[PDB]
Amino acid sequence: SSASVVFMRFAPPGEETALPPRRATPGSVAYDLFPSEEMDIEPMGLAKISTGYGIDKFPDGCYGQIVSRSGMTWKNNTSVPTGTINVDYRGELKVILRNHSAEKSVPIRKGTSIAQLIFLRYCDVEEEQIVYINETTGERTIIDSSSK
Amino acid sequence: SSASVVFMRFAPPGEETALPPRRATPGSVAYDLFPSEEMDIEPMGLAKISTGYGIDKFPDGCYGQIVSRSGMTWKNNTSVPTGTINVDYRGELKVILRNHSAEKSVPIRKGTSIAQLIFLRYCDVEEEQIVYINETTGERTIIDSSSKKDNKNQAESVRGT
Amino acid sequence: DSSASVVFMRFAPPTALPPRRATPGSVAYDLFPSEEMDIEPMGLAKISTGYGIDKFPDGCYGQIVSRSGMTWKNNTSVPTGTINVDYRGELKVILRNHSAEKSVPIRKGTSIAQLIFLRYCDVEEEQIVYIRTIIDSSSK
Ligand SMILES: O=c1ccn([C@H]2C[C@H](O)[C@@H](COP(=O)(O)OP(=O)(O)OP(=O)(O)O)O2)c(=O)[nH]1
Ligand SMILES: O=c1ccn([C@H]2C[C@H](O)[C@@H](COP(=O)(O)OP(=O)(O)OP(=O)(O)O)O2)c(=O)[nH]1
Ligand SMILES: O=c1ccn([C@H]2C[C@H](O)[C@@H](COP(=O)(O)OP(=O)(O)OP(=O)(O)O)O2)c(=O)[nH]1
Ligand SMILES: [Mg+2]
Ligand SMILES: [Mg+2]
Ligand SMILES: [Mg+2]
Repeated sequence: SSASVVFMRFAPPGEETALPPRRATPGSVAYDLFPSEEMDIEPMGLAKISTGYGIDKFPDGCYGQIVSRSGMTWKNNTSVPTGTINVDYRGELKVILRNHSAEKSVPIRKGTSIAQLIFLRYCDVEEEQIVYINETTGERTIIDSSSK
Repeated sequence: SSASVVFMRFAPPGEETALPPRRATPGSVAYDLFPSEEMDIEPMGLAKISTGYGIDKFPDGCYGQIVSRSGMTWKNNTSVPTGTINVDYRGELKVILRNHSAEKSVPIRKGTSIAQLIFLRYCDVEEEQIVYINETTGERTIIDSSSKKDNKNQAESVRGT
Repeated sequence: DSSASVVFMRFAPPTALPPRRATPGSVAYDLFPSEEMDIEPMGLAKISTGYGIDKFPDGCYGQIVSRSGMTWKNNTSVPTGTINVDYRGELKVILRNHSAEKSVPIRKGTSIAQLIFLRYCDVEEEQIVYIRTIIDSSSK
């Protein structure tokens, strides 16, 4: 399971839903995410968009980070201001998309990806300590310690 | 001690400070960060908020990236527009939080977390080259090459301006 | 071997200062502009850096992120920055000005963003399931 992922589709197999997460090319590092439903994000608006899928299984030692796509950012003057997917998350992935235009609305459409998902390697910390370091003497005082 | 972290609290053990960085659940990838000071971020404002802690020791091969939390982003219409913590940083972690509301202020309160810190794996590059590639012929020219210093040579340091 | 090595490609013949880490503990390469401009209030700029990535370190891709100073001092953000490992073009920094009144001066001597080589998983096996019914399965 070092390089495998399992996405969970929230809609029943007979029902119409979002296009599945897909990497555009063999060198694409992220899966393009698509909306389940259409909308127009008003100027200066912030939208929480359902993608139709969750992550059932993550690659070993990775989590999912939703980041913006260059096209959506540049062409539509947007950003994706958050996107950290915890490895115990059993829900549907939502894309949070901000419109930075004071005048133009952002069209959200079924066939156009709105953001992309990267499987980043992170450290799942096993031992943590909080210390106070005395700047004059160099003395270290352990405040708290915890083992996961 | 490859999957271990040490946070340094800047306030002496007898003084009131921020709640320590803490992961909310066993599957939470990031440590929730708390403020050591209170304020109200004006509409369209940007704040640099002290957390009360630094990182004394990072997990092997990782650095710290401060990123936004979904709740703070969505409920308070904010973003965390920067957050790269270098592995030689000995200072206090500060959260840079932007308010995107044109009308409402964002309340920053002790005990309410404002961002989260992830220990991401990165490549500490040891060898680098700069090349020029001719688009018509395909010929390559090496412009520069550098190997990251590894305490082989020492020299007296000289003051700047 | 190529586990901790990078090759940058300069587009100008033997226009911008090269990507450079400020200190031994700096995790990212500061990127510099190959052109000057003033980003109008609430503007969004796509700034050329003068360099591409010819070779990435093994198992890494390039992520362009904001620098703290540029963000705080100039009220900016870097709202996108994912560099695919098959990208043969010049790196562009997308920089947003969040000020309603002040412009952001972009000048060749000042770094505008920074590039981190992050470790990621290049997925080899993927499945779509309905919760279990396998909907689709694909091997890269
Ligand atoms: O763009 C995003 C970000 C997060 N999430 C989901 C998955 C993630 O595991 C969960 C919580 O994210 P985070 O830890 O950033 O938010 P929080 O404010 O701590 O959430 P809560 O206290 O509701 O858990 O929300 C999304 O679907 N989309
Ligand atoms: O959200 C953030 C980002 C950075 N930092 C600290 C730790 C980091 O190591 C240092 C420098 O960050 P960066 O390299 O992004 O900033 P810079 O503009 O290059 O800073 P400087 O030249 O002042 O070091 O600032 C924070 O506390 N919070
Ligand atoms: O800040 C950025 C982001 C991206 N890129 C380049 C390199 C990257 O490989 C390419 C595509 O980025 P992304 O996949 O985010 O954008 P897209 O809208 O999906 O474009 P494409 O259709 O090429 O994948 O654009 C930049 O130069 N600067
Ligand atoms: Mg793409
Ligand atoms: Mg959380
Ligand atoms: Mg720096």
